[PDB]
Amino acid sequence: ANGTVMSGSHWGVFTATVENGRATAFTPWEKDPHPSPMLAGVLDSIYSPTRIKYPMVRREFLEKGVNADRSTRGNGDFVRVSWDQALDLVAAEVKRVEETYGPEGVFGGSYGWKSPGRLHNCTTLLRRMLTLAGGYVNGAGDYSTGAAQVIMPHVVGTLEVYEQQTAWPVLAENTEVMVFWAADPIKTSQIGWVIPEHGAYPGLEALKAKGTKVIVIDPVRTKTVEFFGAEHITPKPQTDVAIMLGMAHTLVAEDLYDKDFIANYTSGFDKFLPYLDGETDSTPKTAEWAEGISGVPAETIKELARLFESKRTMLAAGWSMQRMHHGEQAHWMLVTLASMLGQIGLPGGGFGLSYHYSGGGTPSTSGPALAGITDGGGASVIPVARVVDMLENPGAEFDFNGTRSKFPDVKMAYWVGGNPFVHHQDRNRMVKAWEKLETFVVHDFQWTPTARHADIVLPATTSYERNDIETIGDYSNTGILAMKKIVEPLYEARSDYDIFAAVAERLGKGAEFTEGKDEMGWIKSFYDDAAKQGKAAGVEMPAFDAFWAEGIVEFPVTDGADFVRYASFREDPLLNPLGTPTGLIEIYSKNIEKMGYDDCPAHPTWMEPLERLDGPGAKYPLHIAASHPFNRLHSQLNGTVLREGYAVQGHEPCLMHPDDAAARGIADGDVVRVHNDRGQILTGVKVTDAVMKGVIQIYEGGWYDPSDVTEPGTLDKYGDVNVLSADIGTSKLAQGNCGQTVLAEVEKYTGPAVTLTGFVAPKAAE
Ligand SMILES: NC1=NC(=O)C2=N[C@H]3C(S)=C(S)[C@@H](COP(=O)(O)OP(=O)(O)OC[C@H]4O[C@@H](n5cnc6c(=O)[nH]c(N)nc65)[C@H](O)[C@@H]4O)O[C@H]3NC2=N1
Ligand SMILES: NC1=NC(=O)C2=N[C@H]3C(S)=C(S)[C@@H](COP(=O)(O)OP(=O)(O)OC[C@H]4O[C@@H](n5cnc6c(=O)[nH]c(N)nc65)[C@H](O)[C@@H]4O)O[C@H]3NC2=N1
Repeated sequence: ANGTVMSGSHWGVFTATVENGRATAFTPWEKDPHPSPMLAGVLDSIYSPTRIKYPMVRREFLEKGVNADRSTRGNGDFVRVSWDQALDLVAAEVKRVEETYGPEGVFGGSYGWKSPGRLHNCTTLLRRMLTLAGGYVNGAGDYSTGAAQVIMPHVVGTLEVYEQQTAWPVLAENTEVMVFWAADPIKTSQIGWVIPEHGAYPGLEALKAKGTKVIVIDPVRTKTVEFFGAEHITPKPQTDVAIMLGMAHTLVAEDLYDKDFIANYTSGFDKFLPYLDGETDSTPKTAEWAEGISGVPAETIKELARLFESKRTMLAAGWSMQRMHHGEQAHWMLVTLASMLGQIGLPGGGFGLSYHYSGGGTPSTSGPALAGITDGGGASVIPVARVVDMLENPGAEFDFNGTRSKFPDVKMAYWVGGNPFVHHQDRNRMVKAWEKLETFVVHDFQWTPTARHADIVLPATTSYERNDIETIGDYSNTGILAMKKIVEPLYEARSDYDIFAAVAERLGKGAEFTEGKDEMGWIKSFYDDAAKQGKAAGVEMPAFDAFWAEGIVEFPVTDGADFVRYASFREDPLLNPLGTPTGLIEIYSKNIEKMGYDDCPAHPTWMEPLERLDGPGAKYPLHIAASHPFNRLHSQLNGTVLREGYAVQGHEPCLMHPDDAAARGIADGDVVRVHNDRGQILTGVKVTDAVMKGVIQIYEGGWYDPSDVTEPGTLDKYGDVNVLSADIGTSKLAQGNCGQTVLAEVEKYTGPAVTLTGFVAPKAAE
């Protein structure tokens, strides 16, 4: 092959140059307003040294099965086998666990970002196969908004976090003050769950062009601060709820708040006020009290409050601040403050929880929705971040949103499209708990830490080696794209669909899994359903072969540019109620009161977390801002040429303030040891005043590279920040992860020299 083909990914729509059957360049779509620089690593990931070539079986597992020594998982001692031998083995283990232990013995949650595509959806295909096998245990919720997605339904009656926002053009005309609270939209808008349209960049440009006042509340001076030249407030991490309380107190004491919005559209403020004023605990939540906890000057807190009440203000909040202990309080308190300001439902005012993710706010079109392949459908479901608790405590009870259940006794886990050996918290705890599993099977196209720890590893293909169909724009529904095959499958890789169809055949359910269709048969069935709906809806669409030839169909915008969140509620609350018990915004919740949880009271409350910067009696001195990477999508693309632009002496970078480096005798470029009571990792330092003093930045997603897998607490040589995090729930209400509640110490490294081993394939898979 020679020529150009159009396809897409989590980073955008692109055109590939193909020279003699090798892809040589990926060029952005000409209609993409702001392409991501990561595209070059996407191309590289097809061919890099960590591409998985053949099916492999861990030697100890091949030789002894259930009696293998499970403490050597991760050491790289693999044996190459034929596909027929691998598929027979996988089918035999699925059958054995289902027959001996039941559906409760198989964990199939398989959390992960995978790749877009309606047919080649590896995690849905995994559940489709396991359902035909007898069943499995599944996961509930996600690692992004684990706390916020449970508390919003109790407060505003809807999910809220993954719903369309007041449109960007409406903000440009009406907003006077734009606040980015714990959000860095310049960094996080580069990717989409489905294909991204990068709709936030023109939206942010328009705010800057109109001269709107922008305020950023974040411990790091990010690209969003720089882009706008914004006013920047730097709180100590995990203290945002205290600042919010101090603002609320100020509005009450100066008699500025909207008493009519409070009286007519909310419920429970009378129960919250005594707490705010200090009647219940002798502690008035003043701006001065708030300064003592957060470090932000009391006069600044009062001035911000006054400004927000007197101008049309939009509170745009990100999700880092609820990915922490007691994380439910942050967005519950933000909605309470927004109710006191009284602008919810007005054009350009109120709050928004998705302006930093997947285009939220880009005007929606009138096109039809596209559907894909389905899954065919102790506890049968657990909160996703309780996976290690589950393995350590089979049969024990756990609390979750008002209900009590028991953990299932799992013996096998099957993971595709995810990297738990990078994404889950407390790596050393996790490594020890994984010994409880008899069998661990993984599919991926790259040799991640998760692939290196499996018993059986099967090489998948990338999206660039097959055909598929997907929507452009999670919220905008801009159009539908043909994700055309670019190169033939490499080495001995197969799509997840083909792997699962062959396992299903072996369990005698081959026809139920494929439904008699092939790749193009399935894709046309999804496209005809969307074209039929479109017709009902008056939206014209071509026939499938003609759509495939063009490669894309775009839809028209009708009234999408005028959408204003909460306008009909504001217009008449009795006629357009919220989904809560009272029909109003619940500041005090009687349902949460009845649950009786000590770590989630019935109104927003300041509570001390497990550990925080400058907390009374804190052991470690620095907070780690363990946030999302600028030049990776989580762990994706770490094993590519992009690593060279950011690694420091080959390690993952650590940003540190000049005063904190000087006290430790550390210089820019030094290799350092970052440690606490849970673990120890190596990173390379970059000295900068971009991080506030007392905070260090190490992004999540680095590929864990242990020195010796049989040594408890072994040093990670590359820089996986989850070796340092604690694995606990946000509270009994949501049970979300706390991946950003982390303190540690840093010292110059003085041990033996080290050789990095995570970016080349295991010797036997070469
Ligand atoms: N380039 C890129 N890479 C990705 O991996 C990526 N992941 C996607 C995913 S799945 C999601 S879930 C979203 C995540 O979007 P999310 O809002 O959770 O992003 P983070 O990078 O964890 O945090 C954003 C900001 O919060 C600041 N921050 C941290 N702690 C605090 C605090 O206590 N208080 C305050 N006020 N600020 C704090 C950080 O410094 C950071 O600038 O991004 C998505 N987009 C992504 N883009
Ligand atoms: N400390 C900390 N702070 C955080 O802010 C934080 N963020 C959390 C969040 S919000 C999330 S969403 C998780 C992300 O954790 P997640 O496991 O989703 O991360 P990825 O690096 O996207 O792993 C995706 C894997 O799927 C593989 N893959 C892609 N396409 C295919 C395919 O078609 N077939 C197969 N078989 N494999 C494929 C990729 O190669 C990659 O290895 O991290 C969480 N972890 C976090 N920890």
